[PDB]
Amino acid sequence: YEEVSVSGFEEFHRAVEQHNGKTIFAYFTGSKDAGGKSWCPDCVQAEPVVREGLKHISEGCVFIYCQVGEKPYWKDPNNDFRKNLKVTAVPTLLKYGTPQKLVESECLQANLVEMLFSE
Repeated sequence: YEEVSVSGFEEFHRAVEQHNGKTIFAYFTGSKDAGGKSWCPDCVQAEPVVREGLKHISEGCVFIYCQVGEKPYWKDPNNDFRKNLKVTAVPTLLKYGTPQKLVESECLQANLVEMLFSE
């Protein structure tokens, strides 16, 4: 699998367009500041679980690690992630273009994560 790391909606949209013909999995998480501090506790706890699940991904897939921005931006009800992708909580693990998605505490359960990356 090939990983792509992006920050913000613009970069995300760009990344998906360049892989329009591949199975895409996207992980939406809070951004870390210059100091490396994360405002989303659940995101910090879930990342290692999601990445461990990557060992189960089927060949030929794409994984997009997406930092959505700072807390004030995420809280804005009009931000692009909420309005365009219907992502209303972080962390969120989504199989792009499909209904399969895991949210918040679901991202901490290895079984659920594995089942999403499997097929």
